[PDB]
Amino acid sequence: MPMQMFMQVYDEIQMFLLEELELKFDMDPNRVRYLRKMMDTTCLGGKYNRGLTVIDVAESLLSLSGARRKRVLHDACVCGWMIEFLQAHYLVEDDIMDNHPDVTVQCAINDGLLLKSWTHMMAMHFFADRPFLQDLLCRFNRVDYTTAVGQLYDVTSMFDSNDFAEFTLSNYKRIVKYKTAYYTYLLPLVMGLIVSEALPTVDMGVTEELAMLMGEYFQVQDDVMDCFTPPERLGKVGTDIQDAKCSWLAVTFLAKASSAQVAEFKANYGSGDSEKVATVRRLYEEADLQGDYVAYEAAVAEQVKELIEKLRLCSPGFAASVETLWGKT
Amino acid sequence: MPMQMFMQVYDEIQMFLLEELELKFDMDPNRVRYLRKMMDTTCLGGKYNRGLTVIDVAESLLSLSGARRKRVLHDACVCGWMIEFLQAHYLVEDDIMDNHPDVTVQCAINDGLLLKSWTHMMAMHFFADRPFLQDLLCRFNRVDYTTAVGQLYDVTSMFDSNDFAEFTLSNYKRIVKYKTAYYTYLLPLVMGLIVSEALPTVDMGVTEELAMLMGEYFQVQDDVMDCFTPPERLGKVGTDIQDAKCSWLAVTFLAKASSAQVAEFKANYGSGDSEKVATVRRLYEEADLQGDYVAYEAAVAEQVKELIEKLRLCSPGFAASVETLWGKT
Ligand SMILES: CSc1ncccc1C(=O)N(C)C
Ligand SMILES: CSc1ncccc1C(=O)N(C)C
Repeated sequence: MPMQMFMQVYDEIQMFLLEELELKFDMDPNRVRYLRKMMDTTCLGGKYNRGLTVIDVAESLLSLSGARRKRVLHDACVCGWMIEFLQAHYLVEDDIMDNHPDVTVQCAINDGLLLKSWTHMMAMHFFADRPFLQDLLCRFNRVDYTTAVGQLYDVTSMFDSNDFAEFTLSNYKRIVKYKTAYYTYLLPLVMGLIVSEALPTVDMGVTEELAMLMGEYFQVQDDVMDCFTPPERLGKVGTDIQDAKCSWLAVTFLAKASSAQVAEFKANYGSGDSEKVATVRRLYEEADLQGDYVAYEAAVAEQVKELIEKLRLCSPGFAASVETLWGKT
Repeated sequence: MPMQMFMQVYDEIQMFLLEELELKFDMDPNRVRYLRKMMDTTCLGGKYNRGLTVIDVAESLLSLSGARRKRVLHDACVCGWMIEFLQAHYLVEDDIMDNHPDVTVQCAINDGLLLKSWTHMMAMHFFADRPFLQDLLCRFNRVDYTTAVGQLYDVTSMFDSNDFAEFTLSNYKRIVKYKTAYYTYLLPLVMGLIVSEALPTVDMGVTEELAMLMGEYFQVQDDVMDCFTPPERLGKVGTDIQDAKCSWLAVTFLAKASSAQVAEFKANYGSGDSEKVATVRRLYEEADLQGDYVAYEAAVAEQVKELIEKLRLCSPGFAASVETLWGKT
């Protein structure tokens, strides 16, 4: 039912957007079909955890506060696709960064703009008569801004914006929080509260704290898998070492490395050479980082498992969806 | 006074945005100064015609409907900078299209996202208590969407989105209308009406028609200058022929060329070779396109000079600013 309903609303949203282009923006059929394929390629095929989380928050709140049921759930589905389209937008922007005018790059830039604009167009249409439309747009735009700021923190973590000084745990958490947690964990919860009209009924402090912690938990595991999970099992080629990323492994290693090891880490980090990357993996191994990884996640899990309880003391139904969200993590 | 006030509000807007980053987004000084320089580099130095047009529309309407004066004019200045920041955003995106992770491209993509997000942040702050905030955001987002659609029309005018068939005058006007006229001509007028509270008092049909015509007038001259005005006088190297652009010259030539000339045009268009570009300029000359250019602009000017009168029959003060805007064109 959840996934089936999410996909039906995708067809409805897509058909509105494409007909709007045909009927109001003078678009020719060849380009409409081109954009339908681009939308399908970039928005479909993931796990939809961000979008389905909006649905789950919405259904948990209509069970603990007929016609309002159907409207809120449909609104939850449109909000889920807003976040999924926003995610598709970030992925396209990421692909440009590592990919006679080159029309494929021109079309990639254009795709990224269209995907973001479509979040606005689908909200303005489907929520035109909702009282929360203005607050919805503002919180959505603020989270999107936050994500772009987090991307700046991430991309410049090894230089001086006109260098391992910013390789600290607090900066690592700043990157995770702004670059990932806000739009991936906080935003689905907030939107589920907005369409459920129950926004001012929750402790947003605990809610923000949980979203940040859950993003941190997921990103630490992601960082360790990027380095140790082999590509055919990870689903991609891990490249954090080559890319000099401010990863959990890097910042944890630098806190417990010896002076000559840090020299060896610094001499080998951020290189595509197979032996230097292997040297970094070797250093991580010797420092027992995969052992510290288990303890770190355990401590985070304890903070999460205990923070949902504060939340449920005044917002019981909200906590069950946050628990399901955390369970997926 | 107009330019002086526009620049003072720039400092106010910039200081709000940078302090917000420092105070609410955990940004370090090095990055704040980096973003201040980027903002200055990308947003300042133009002619500010889009932004000042908002101011001019606002002052013309408070003279023909003390405290409301100062508030509306300040709102007009924030709106002007919204459009100027949006323009800076499009220019950055354009530069990426024709410009080991490459951090300059990463930072260019990031700049483009920040510049767009800043239009939302400055609106949400300075208009937080305005009744028009929701309508303002929606019309702004719709024009931005329109511009991205026009960019798609422009970039794909020579191919089949998975070719001179789309080299027609009606498609040329579709490109100009969506890619330029809406955000450059229509949007400043609309925003000036919104902050002046006089939006539902104007004939939006005539207003849209004027904005489209004025964009067309300006783009036709731009197209002819791109081909014939030498670089040190044009301010850039004209490259429409090399880039196979659907320009006014191209579509006008194809309507009056002979079969063997179209073969010669088709064989030489869209090439960087100096002789093929010169062959295209030669063909344009022989067809007396610079003579037809004068007549075309004259006819457009007549439609403009006569459409402002319909506008002033019910919206007199609005027409004087539209006249000043047209005068700049
Ligand atoms: C638990 S996985 C998840 N849960 C909620 C939203 C998004 C995700 C996700 O797919 N990533 C990669 C974080
Ligand atoms: C008349 S020039 C102008 N007027 C109003 C808004 C923008 C402009 C402009 O600079 N271009 C390049 C169109």
